[PDB]
Amino acid sequence: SSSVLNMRYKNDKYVDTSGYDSNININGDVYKYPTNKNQFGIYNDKLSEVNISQNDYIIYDNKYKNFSISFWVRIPNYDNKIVNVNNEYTIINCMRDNNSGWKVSLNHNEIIWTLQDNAGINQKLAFNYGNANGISDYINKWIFVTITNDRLGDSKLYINGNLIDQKSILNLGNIHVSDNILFKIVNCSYTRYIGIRYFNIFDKELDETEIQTLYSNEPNTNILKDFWGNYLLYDKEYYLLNVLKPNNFIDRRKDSTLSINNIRSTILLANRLYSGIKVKIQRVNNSSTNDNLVRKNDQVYINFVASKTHLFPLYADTATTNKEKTIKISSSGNRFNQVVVMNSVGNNCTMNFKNNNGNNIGLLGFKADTVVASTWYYTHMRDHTNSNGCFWNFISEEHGWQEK
Amino acid sequence: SSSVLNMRYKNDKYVDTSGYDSNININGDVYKYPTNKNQFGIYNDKLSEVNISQNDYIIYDNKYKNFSISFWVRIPNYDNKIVNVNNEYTIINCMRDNNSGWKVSLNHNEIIWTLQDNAGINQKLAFNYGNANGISDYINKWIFVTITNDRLGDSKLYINGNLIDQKSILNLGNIHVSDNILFKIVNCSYTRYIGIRYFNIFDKELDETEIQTLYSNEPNTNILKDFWGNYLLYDKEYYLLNVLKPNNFIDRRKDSTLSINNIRSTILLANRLYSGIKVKIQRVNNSSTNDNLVRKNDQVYINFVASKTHLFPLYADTATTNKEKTIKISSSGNRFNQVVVMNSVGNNCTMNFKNNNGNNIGLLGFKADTVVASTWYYTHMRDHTNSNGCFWNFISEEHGWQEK
Ligand SMILES: CC(=O)N[C@H]1[C@H](O[C@@H]2[C@H](O)[C@@H](O)[C@H](O[C@H]3[C@H](O)[C@@H](O)[C@H](O)O[C@@H]3CO)O[C@@H]2CO)O[C@H](CO)[C@H](O)[C@@H]1O[C@@H]1O[C@H](CO)[C@H](O)[C@H](O[C@]2(C(=O)O)C[C@H](O)[C@@H](NC(C)=O)[C@H]([C@H](O)[C@H](O)CO)O2)[C@H]1O
Repeated sequence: SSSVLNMRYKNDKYVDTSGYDSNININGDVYKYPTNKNQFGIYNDKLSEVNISQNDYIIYDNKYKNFSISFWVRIPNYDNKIVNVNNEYTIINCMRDNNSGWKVSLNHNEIIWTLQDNAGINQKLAFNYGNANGISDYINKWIFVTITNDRLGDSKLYINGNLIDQKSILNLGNIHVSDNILFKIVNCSYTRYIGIRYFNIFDKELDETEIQTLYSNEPNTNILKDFWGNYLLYDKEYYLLNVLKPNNFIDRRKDSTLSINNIRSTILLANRLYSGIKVKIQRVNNSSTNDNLVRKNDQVYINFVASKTHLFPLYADTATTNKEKTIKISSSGNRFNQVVVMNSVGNNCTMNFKNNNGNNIGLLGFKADTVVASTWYYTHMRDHTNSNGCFWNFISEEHGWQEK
Repeated sequence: SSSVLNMRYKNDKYVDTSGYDSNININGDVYKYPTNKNQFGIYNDKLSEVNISQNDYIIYDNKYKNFSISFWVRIPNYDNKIVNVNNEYTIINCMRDNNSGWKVSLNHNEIIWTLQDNAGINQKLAFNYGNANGISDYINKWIFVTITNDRLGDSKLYINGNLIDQKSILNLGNIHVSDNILFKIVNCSYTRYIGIRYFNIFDKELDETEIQTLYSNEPNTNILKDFWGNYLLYDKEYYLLNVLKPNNFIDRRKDSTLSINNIRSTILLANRLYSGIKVKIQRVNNSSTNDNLVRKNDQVYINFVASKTHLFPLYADTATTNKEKTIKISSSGNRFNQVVVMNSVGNNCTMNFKNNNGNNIGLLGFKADTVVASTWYYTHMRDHTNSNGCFWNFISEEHGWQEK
């Protein structure tokens, strides 16, 4: 375990599942993601806060004891102009009237951790991810934050399992944190919201191996992710990003094939995300028990989004003596006796075209300028890297990311 | 073998070893590193140039043929004041009077690649490493740069084998590079020098695999590296950095043990490097090569520098029940029948204390606030990370990095 606080959703509210049974209360309007109620949004244009009343005996008051904090945060930039201001605002507050304890704050494209003792001596850690230069891994995406505190060593800041910033806290004396942890946007100039999920406190300094274990497990790997790090959904319009060609987008040709030799236009240095064809994912075998979540090894149809309500199947043209099979839009609504098997490697999604007789056509990818299904990828994967042409992200249009 | 230009040192000059017999001319005062002549230094306070007259065959003049550039660069910041100006200056120029071709340029903590066609259309790739926040892997260090160009897709900038920037060059037409590659610091507003080594042009778009191979193999993998990325040397004074404890330095206690609970002071956010004890390395038995280069599996003595005259052996105190053996300074010059076996994982150095009888005492490391030899590390290594207590860098005091 090591966890002395596990914030999780149960029975239309948030509860502590660590065993220390800390009390969690919602005040005002707190958004719950319908598809993952572990995820909550907080606003600053209303009353909107989560207050954890910590178990009296977990409340950190010490000079020597090690502790760690982990959570995921989602920071929308909207138009990217509203956020472009040098001002620091608190999102998670665990500091007493003494100003002893810790807090998580934000700035323009920045996450900040502050730890301060009873004497007003502090240490601050920062991650500055900056503006989207091509494709951003951070803006409007779930970001896994982990702060580990060694009282005889340094405080270390991790982002998505990677060590970013570490500074000595050997100078820090007795730290007494607030009885309350307040999830609220305080002193933000503009109106916005922030996403929080899987907030944890641990009674030790986590090592890299334990941090990477939390990073992969907490999201639930069995369910595929969209671009933003949310659960991939059936019956939902998505743009396509090829992870090996982040500057390219998919367009329809007149012969009903798909081109990938289209360059994304830039807003400053940021690639446009809402470019090229939109697709919807559909279950092969429907039911009532079935939710809208896309899981590993689910058999689906990839539907091209046409003029309006109209949806045409994507299929691999197998009538060729060349190994790569051209992807075509079926005008007739014929599936050509094919299914697509969904799978993933982290946030990268794969689409394996198979005939209904169970034979492999190949993974969705590209050959020169054309989108194809190819078996080449099975034996030519590049390990522990996003530079594989069979890796795709699904981008849903959202108010959090504006290209208006 | 896709190399069409390979700049290496032979017979008191630089020559093309690719076999395409391009000419390399040294004009004026160009510094050659005595320990690695393949590395050269370029000044802007006087005449300092390397000029490659490319063989007419290798001169790039095409709109479809893929190509890659690779080289290491070393950029000192001195006392981090004179370099703090927004001023883009050229270091490598392959631009025709047409302003067609490519060039490498620098700004404050920045490396820039520019590619331009005959019609003035250009694309720029940038790497901004910024100021030292604790420890910098970039400032006054050998940085491996790799640019690959797909005329049907992206130009890609790699730093130390990692993809940093990629942008479409698909809209670029005929590119005609100049006949000459000029290594010279041009339009830098301040006086400085720049290190270069292992310049290559390739006649294809290298993949991540080939870039990773050049990164590890170009500098001799059998020779250990100092903090800057130069070869580690015998009979040379070094400060110590523990890689797991970058904010800490090693001092001597009055009892002759070594403390690691000493915190580096900062200039802005940059840790001091010239703190704590000085060590020198000495061969147990002299080398047949006639070198001062520290190699993998070399048996050495590590000597504490009390003063320039007075050197004292480091030994592991084996007169204890503890598994970890406290490192001590031998006042009497007694080495207690021990040697140190040097090895490396990339730029990380390991020091294995052993008895002359062949028994292992343990890798140099720490247990809480005390430097130790410990066999624990043998069976408790974390793979694919610098987060190991038995990983060390050796910092030589140099004018390129000032802390004054
Ligand atoms: C946790 C620890 O002390 N590990 C020792 C190891 O201890 C053994 C068991 O693992 C202990 O549980 C047990 O505890 C008993 C006490 O000894 C006893 O007094 C008490 O009465 O009862 C306890 C419960 O029974 O003791 C046994 C003894 O065998 O013993 C080994 C030797 O075999 C090591 O000493 C080990 O400590 C590690 O020592 C190495 C050097 O040998 C090194 O100093 C380690 O320190 C680092 C590291 O390099 O990995 C330093 C890092 O900063 C630190 N943190 C991070 C984030 O990396 C890591 C830790 O691994 C991390 O804090 C937790 O994963 O340690 C040092 O840990």
